[PDB]
Amino acid sequence: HQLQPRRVSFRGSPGYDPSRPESFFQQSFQRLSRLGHGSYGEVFKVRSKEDGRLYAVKRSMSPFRGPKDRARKLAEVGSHEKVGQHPCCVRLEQAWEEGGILYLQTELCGPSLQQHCEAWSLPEAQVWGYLRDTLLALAHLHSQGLVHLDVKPANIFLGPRGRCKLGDFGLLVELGEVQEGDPRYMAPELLQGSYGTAADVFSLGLTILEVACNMELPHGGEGWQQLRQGYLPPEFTAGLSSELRSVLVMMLEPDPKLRATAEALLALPVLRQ
Ligand SMILES: Cc1ccc(O)c(C)c1-c1cc(-c2ccnc(N3CCCNCC3)c2)cc(C(N)=O)c1N
Repeated sequence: HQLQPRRVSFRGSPGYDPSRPESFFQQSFQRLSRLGHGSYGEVFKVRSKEDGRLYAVKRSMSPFRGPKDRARKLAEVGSHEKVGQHPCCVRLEQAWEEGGILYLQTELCGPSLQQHCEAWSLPEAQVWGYLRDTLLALAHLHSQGLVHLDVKPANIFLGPRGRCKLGDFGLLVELGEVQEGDPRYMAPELLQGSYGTAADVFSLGLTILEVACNMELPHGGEGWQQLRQGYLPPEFTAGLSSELRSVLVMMLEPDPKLRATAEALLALPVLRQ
């Protein structure tokens, strides 16, 4: 026998019938396509039986191994709930656990910035839009006392008319346990375990640099150090406007005390509206 699905929430069932053997995920949703799969889980585009609308659902790959594994996995939901509703953040609809598997249902977004780049050099007008939207997301996170420690192209998802939304909030920390971010985008102070609101501003700077120049960033070694000195190596700046370069260098200041804040960046004339 299997226990009924349980809602996961740190706040504290339309169409679903517990009498039938099918899971909540199978009874309550039509699976339309798989959007991703890896060690983090599988993500499906679905339509909801409850409201007829499209959503995305992420489910973990294997049943909880013990109480601590469960607690760590469920903690993603708590962090995502702290983000709540914001037009530049992936919105959580509901989360539940069944059969030792964790499910997060969110709004349905488009391809990641990584995918968008891979199937496109991006026009800079688009890049300015992604920078602005993700800056609005960071301003929101910081207001909630949250820092995203894995801002990267794969974690930003496109939306309507040039919009994008930041996601993957299992990598959020509060001002908690956290996994390792991608070294390519990591703020230099994190090497010493130091973090703050400045860290994801730096990561967003390299994120936008990478998508704007369409070149792989170094994961270590001299090249990694030379992106963390307060200048942009010419290797990465071919075709970048003077205006974009200047904003990126503000974001890439190695000293987190000196680095521009999200709000200061959003207040720049170039990032109006
Ligand atoms: C369902 C879900 C729950 C919580 C949450 O924070 C998010 C972002 C989602 C969510 C995830 C995905 C998706 C597609 C392919 N790969 C990934 N990853 C994992 C993140 C790290 N990068 C490695 C690849 C993620 C697509 C959408 C989407 N297109 O709607 C979506 N909503």
